[PDB]
Amino acid sequence: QALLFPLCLVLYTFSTYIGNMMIQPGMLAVVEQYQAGIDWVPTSMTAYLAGGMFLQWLLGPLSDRIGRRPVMLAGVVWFIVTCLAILLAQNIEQFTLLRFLQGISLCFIGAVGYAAIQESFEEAVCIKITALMANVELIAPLLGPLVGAAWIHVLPWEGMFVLFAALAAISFFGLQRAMPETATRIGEKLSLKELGRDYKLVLKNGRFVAGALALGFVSLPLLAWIAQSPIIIITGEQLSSYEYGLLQVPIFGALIAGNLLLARLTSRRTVRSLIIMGGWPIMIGLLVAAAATVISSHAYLWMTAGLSIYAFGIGLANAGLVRLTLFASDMSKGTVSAAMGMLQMLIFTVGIEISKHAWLNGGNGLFNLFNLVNGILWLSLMVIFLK
Ligand SMILES: C[C@H](CCC(=O)O)[C@H]1CC[C@H]2[C@@H]3CC[C@@H]4C[C@H](O)CC[C@]4(C)[C@H]3C[C@H](O)[C@]12C
Ligand SMILES: [Pr+3]
Repeated sequence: QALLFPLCLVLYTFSTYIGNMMIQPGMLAVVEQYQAGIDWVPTSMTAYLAGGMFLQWLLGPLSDRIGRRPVMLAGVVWFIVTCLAILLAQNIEQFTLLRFLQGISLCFIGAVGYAAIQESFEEAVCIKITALMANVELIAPLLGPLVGAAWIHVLPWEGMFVLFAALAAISFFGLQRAMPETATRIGEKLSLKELGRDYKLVLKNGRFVAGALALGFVSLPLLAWIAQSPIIIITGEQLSSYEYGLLQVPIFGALIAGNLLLARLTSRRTVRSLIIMGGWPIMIGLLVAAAATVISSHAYLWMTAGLSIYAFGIGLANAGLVRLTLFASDMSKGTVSAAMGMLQMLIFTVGIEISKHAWLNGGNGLFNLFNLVNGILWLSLMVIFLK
């Protein structure tokens, strides 16, 4: 009867992902209008990222302290505002500022949004909702740059920011009068000292952190492409919106097929085995991605095909290693998730930044090498983590 409330959060999750996944393809348009350089294409994703790990930590224990409903809305409100208040910045120096504050609307999905379902809805109820909100994080980056390439053709870029402010409103007016709250730390002290100390505790966990990083490092060459897959292909390799949007699928359609097997071979194998099971393709992915652009700088096909191996493997291994890293520290779910959030993004954010220049002054070589760097890193934190 009240299954309309999860779907509203489902929608809010949907919008925030495409809000980044339809934007990176049509960032060129926005660069060739605001005028700075194609080096500011990925640096969209980057400031969108670096917002998420601002109050990531503080929003969880915060949505606890003063209700879940008014903080969640301060986020849905905070999204639609900067979804239309960025259309009136018009310069690239402060497009960042409004892109960045659109990235803080990311803490709200997990640290309070996800937490509202873990509080109210019960186990088997929560399962199908999370099985849903894991496909949102899979379909909205899969098909988002495909609508984001059929949107810049029939309309301008601006049509997106209206469509998101509106879809976040279809959810927001569905949450205006249909959002019950379950925060139990009402009327509690402004205890800020306790967080840093207790996050430092999970920070002390040389099995968890080294395992939290290795989640970052592994899933980065995935995000470093997404942020640069436009100006790698459109301007870099000089291909159209149908040809570049064609290369998004062999990658993604390989990640989906690695999340097909995972949930199927979750049974016949151990979690411990799956990470090493899905690790060989990842190793062979970034092995052959950059073992392509060796002498042949511009055989993007074999790079994208190499990011189809690597991508299949992220479906399986990376997803497994999530849990074990949660349970690598026998501590609170809220503190660990936030701690591995704020660690994965710092790998993502500043990982791309280096990943950017990796592409400039080197081209395609250096970039893919500063990919296999990360497969090396993750692997090098697997010889630690299991054996
Ligand atoms: C739980 C956070 C939400 C907090 C945040 O905004 O970062 C989300 C955001 C990004 C998510 C990850 C994206 C990459 C991965 C894709 C895999 O095929 C399935 C597991 C992974 C590892 C995901 C697991 C998890 O669902 C994450 C870490
Ligand atoms: Pr505590």
